[PDB]
Amino acid sequence: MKVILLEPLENLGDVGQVVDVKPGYARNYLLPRGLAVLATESNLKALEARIRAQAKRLAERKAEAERLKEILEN
RNA sequence: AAGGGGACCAGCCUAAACCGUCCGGCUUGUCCGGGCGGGGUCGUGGGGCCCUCGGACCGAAUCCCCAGCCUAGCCGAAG
Ligand SMILES: [Mg+2]
Ligand SMILES: [Mg+2]
Ligand SMILES: [Mg+2]
Ligand SMILES: [Mg+2]
Ligand SMILES: [Mg+2]
Ligand SMILES: [Mg+2]
Ligand SMILES: [Mg+2]
Ligand SMILES: [Mg+2]
Ligand SMILES: [Mg+2]
Ligand SMILES: [Mg+2]
Ligand SMILES: [Mg+2]
Ligand SMILES: [Mg+2]
Repeated sequence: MKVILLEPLENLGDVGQVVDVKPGYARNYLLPRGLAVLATESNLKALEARIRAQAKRLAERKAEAERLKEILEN
């Protein structure tokens, strides 16, 4: 069963990663303990859209910095 | 059971795509979710979106009025 990890998990996976676990593990351990969420379409969208926003918010620095770098060094 | 002969006769509304709006969630957005509104309803497949050409007749199973009918009655030939 596919779930999205809200935490890095020892020898399981990394935060934001989509891993495959047994239904029981997810429902009776991972989910209730806030350690993961079901890889449903609705938050696979949410997962992706946050990856996208972060990549955008990163690029805005590397671009804004580089613009600052243009001023300096000259 | 099909088919044939008859009785009756009538076909519609949604869900989803896409759009709008409100509400709240938090993990801040081009986000997810819940309302509601628009859109859409089909098998010669249909619908959405994007271009591109073209801008009155139908009509309820709802509502209103009316006739007609029911719930009392009345006239009615000639020893
Ligand atoms: Mg028959
Ligand atoms: Mg017949
Ligand atoms: Mg008859
Ligand atoms: Mg017919
Ligand atoms: Mg809000
Ligand atoms: Mg939703
Ligand atoms: Mg929405
Ligand atoms: Mg909505
Ligand atoms: Mg088509
Ligand atoms: Mg109707
Ligand atoms: Mg009499
Ligand atoms: Mg008499």
